[PDB]
Amino acid sequence: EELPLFYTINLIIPCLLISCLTVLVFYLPSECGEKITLCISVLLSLTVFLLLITEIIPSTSSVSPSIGEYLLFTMIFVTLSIVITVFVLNVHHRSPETHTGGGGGIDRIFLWMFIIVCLLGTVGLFLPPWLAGE
Repeated sequence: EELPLFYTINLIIPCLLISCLTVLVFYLPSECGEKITLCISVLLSLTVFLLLITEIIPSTSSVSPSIGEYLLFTMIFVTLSIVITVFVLNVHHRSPETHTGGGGGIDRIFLWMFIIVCLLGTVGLFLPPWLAGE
């Protein structure tokens, strides 16, 4: 009763700032400790925007919240991401197929994925008419 399309515009704005942010430090990591620095940064914002939503009270029902499904999906996604991204970069025991000539387009494709889920995920969640059935 007060969460129009705008709610998505205000949630998508930060979704990118926090997304690209993580990729930034991963692109040009000056210090080896910058990793943890970014992790804590996202937490502050995540907890900052979170409380805000609890102030407007978008849903005062018993259970089954509104954004509760979104904030959870993102937190869960970004979570497993930092886990795999850390391992994949921690060591490479196995490979997809290539062996020689590596380490060049992994950076460009890396950030390309984070943004690929941000848009795709958002759209797919909206469940448009063009992708509804026909």
